[PDB]
Amino acid sequence: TWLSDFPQAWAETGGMGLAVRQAPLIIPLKATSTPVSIKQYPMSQEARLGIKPHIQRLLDQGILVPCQSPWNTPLLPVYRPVQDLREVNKRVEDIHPTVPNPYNLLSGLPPSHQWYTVLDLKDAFFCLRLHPTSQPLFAFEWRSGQLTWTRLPQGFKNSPTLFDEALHRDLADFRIQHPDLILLQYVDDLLLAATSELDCQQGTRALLQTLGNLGYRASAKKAQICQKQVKYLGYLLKEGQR
Amino acid sequence: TWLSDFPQAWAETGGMGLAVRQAPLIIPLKATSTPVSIKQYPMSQEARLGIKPHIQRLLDQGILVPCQSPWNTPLLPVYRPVQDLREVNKRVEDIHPTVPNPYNLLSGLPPSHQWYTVLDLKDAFFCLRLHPTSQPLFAFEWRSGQLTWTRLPQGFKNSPTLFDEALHRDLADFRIQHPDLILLQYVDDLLLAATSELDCQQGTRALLQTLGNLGYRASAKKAQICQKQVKYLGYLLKEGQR
DNA sequence: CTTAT
DNA sequence: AAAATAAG
DNA sequence: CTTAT
DNA sequence: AAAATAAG
Repeated sequence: TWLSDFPQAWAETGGMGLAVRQAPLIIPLKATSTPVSIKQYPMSQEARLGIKPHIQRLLDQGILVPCQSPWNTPLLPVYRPVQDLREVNKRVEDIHPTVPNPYNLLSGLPPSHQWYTVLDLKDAFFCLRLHPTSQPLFAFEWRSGQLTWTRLPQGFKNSPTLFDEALHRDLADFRIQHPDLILLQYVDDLLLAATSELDCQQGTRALLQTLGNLGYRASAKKAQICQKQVKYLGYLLKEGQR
Repeated sequence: TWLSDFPQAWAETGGMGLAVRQAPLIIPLKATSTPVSIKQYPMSQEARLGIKPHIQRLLDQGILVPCQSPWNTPLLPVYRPVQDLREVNKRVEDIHPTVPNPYNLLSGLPPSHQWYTVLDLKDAFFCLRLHPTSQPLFAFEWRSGQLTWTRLPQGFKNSPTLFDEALHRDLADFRIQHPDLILLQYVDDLLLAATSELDCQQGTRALLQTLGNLGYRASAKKAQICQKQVKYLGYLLKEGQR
């Protein structure tokens, strides 16, 4: 099957990802920023017990590490952990938003290509390492001491754009090696389009091989492979339409 | 004094006015209007006793008369009577508003004329007769039966413009006979301006003589006569300014 | 929990 | 202007 | 009183 | 959206 032929490429089989070609990201602060330390509002035991195994899993994976940081933002109860990074986001320098909106992205899909594969990357932001100089920015309290992220975190205002740009760099060669394929990227949502069933097959094989080699991981459960009809970015792609 | 020389011209001395050159006004209705009869909400005895002598005075003056009309609008308590004519106003055809705003009106006042007389006409709208065909429009209940107005009423949406235009017609000749005077009209508020004190005197004498002959009445108590400084339309007119 | 709309 | 919502 | 803003 | 206001 597709699952057995590409064990590195699927999240179910290849382990947590890590984008090995991408240098750890440095997050520039605005020119006047200083750290902000917001104390953790006490969490109920129910929420803490809900969050705890997620925290432990992330620590086992090296995605969280202990630290001491002059930055601190609160975790809130849902259970799965969500960090209120609004005060960090305010102090981080803005970048240009380069992620295209889905409407315009879909305009680049010609009627000559109607064999589609749709892949979504699992834990996409976590595949991008954070430079140790920027890791203390995202610290939170866990009960005593702080933890922080060694990967690009959820809730950080620039993660979608940074991820989109990093994947574009990692897939630049794939595009050059397959000039007859159409590859649409929307952060962690990918659409490959081909003229024939066969070229979609051989293209999807190359793309999964490439993704897994680069350290990204696609969801086997949700993958729509080599179909004439697929759902992508909330559209149903059926017969040139939408 | 000015009071004794022009007894017909002042409200204090010449009786209620009546514009004898002005034909009784016909009030055209909108093309689709039919009469509206709003019942009188009961008035307290206190309000009725407050209103009663005003009603009796107006009846003595012929400004109110008994009638039976398919139109009826309510009187409200203040005591002095005020009629809610909003439903009548909605059914009466609109006219172009020709009363200038005071700012632009004052632009027509050159610096060569700095001797001023300010007159305000008392009970101005009541000087204009209503044609009997239009009198039933303004009927109200008085406790049993209806009364209505034989003169242009307060609260009617077109009274200011109709009065301004009627007075302009009645003073057209005065303007032609005194081309060196400036006469500003704002409904019932008049300003005469002249170059010298003497010409303001002889002009103010002619204007009062003319007003009284036409059936209008100026307030002697409030009159500012032949002064280099006067209050007009909320401005203080002092030394070319304002 | 707080806080932007 | 403030509670009702959505969101970090 | 009702009702427009 | 509704009470608070001004107005006929």
